Amino acid sequence: NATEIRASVGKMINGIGRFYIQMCTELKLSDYEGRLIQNSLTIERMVLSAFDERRNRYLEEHPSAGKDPKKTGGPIYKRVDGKWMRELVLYDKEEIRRIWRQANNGDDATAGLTHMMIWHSNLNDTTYQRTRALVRTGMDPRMCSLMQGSTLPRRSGAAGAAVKGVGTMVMELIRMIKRGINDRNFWRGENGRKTRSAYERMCNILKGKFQTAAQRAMMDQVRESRNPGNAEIEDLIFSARSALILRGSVAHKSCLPACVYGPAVASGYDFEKEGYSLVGIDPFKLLQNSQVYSLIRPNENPAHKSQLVWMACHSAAFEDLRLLSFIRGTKVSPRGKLSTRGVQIASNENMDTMESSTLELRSRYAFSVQRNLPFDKSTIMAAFTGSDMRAEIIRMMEGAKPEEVSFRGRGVFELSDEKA
RNA sequence: UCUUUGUCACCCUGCU
RNA sequence: AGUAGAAACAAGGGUGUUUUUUAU
Repeated sequence: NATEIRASVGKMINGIGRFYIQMCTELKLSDYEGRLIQNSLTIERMVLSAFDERRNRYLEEHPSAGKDPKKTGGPIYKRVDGKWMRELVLYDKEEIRRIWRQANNGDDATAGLTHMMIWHSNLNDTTYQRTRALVRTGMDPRMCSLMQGSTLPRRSGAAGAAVKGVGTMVMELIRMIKRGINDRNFWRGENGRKTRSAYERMCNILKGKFQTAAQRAMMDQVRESRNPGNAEIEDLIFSARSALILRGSVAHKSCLPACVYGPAVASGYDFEKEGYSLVGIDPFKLLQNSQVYSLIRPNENPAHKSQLVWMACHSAAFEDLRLLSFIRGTKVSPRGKLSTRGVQIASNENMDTMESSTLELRSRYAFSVQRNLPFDKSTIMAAFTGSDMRAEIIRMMEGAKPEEVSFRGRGVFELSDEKA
């Protein structure tokens, strides 16, 4: 029964909304500005960083004059004279937490917060790039397809594997191995056992992510590498190279920022009385009645930033180009075409001329086509840069492959088709 | 019983 | 595992530096 899970989603949303209207009562943020997105985004960032046992270690060490480690904050954004200002403020950890508990009947409800971190992470990946990290690893950048959701902490929602990507697993494993061959003490001790268990756990997560026989066999052979070595890296490399085709739909939860919260409850939709279906028509049934705004820099066409943030929230970073095209009815791409800059604002950047905009947040729109498309010969030439498996690997790899673009998963339907 | 970490590079030693 | 045999090896010791800002 979904409905008890829905009772869960309801209790967490109402706890969080209690805290939200409390915070506002401490914020008196205007209703108009109640939709300028960057404000509530950094507002989110606040409570995100607010939770860190490691930061607790930070304060314990007191290595630097970190801003009252027991208290945290960042730049906030109010206006004057129709123009806007920057304000560095900071709340106190225990105080926010105490709100949080009497916002959560004394509990925490980490669920919605982790959801918000999913939000921030998908935003980053959709809006930014980290090829320089691959430079730190040394493999093809265009491998990027499987970096969906890269920026998530090692202690964040572990079931987030729903979004944690293959390439993430690859690169983190390579890290562990690299650092592993950097020390013998790395394995001696209970630290060794616990890290080994977690390592194998990551391997098992990868198994779950794999769905084909030869892949299972190669990944298993990998798992047997009980000692950190070097060849395993290249095995994983070519396995990923073959899997570039061999992709299955991942969990893509159309997580939208919470800034809606005020207007969300003003619209009357508690996650309780109706639960929710985050995948399906429910997301598109809530991305039209809402309303959200954003601070604007001139001489950057506000329409570019519009499309960028819209699809960023849409989390379609690796969706079919032409699918997204018929999805919004006006051409889209990776950012290279998305001629704009970041949605937020940097410190030294001079806000002294910025502007405001009631931004557009809509689109055009069963499974008419399979969107199937083979690859290009460069894809197979990728292999020539290099067990029994490679025979089978090569075999299917040369005839014909079923899907060109990375992924095309969404419960989308027609807007006027709210039932289907 | 499903709980690595806020990130990596350089020296030296050869019986004292 | 193996060398070896009344106790050992299967290497041993030091040096670095993180809160933001983003696309080739």
